[PDB]
Amino acid sequence: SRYTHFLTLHYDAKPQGRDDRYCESIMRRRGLTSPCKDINTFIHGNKRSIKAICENKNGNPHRENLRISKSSFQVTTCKLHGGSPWPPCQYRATAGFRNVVVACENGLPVHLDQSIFR
Repeated sequence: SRYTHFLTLHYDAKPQGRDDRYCESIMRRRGLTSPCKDINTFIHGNKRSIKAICENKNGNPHRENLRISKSSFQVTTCKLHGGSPWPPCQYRATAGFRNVVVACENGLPVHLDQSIFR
């Protein structure tokens, strides 16, 4: 549930064109439009590497109670443009490639630290 929800806001396997229109589309169908999110990042690629971040293989402790991946991930950060909190929600996209900071529960990712993408 909490895991399954992490995927909803933060996982997108095989995206097409990670541009502005990509954010506005997926932000809508992931239900982050009304009222919209200021900022939100999607990890791409194979699911199993993201879970693995809660094991010793692809993860380290991070700060007080977080975890940060060994490997890097393709990523798409979607940032709100236009101030107003309700749709239509405008987004600028920024693609990148780096490790991720997450929280874990029962060996499964249940939280993304957006601060690293701020």
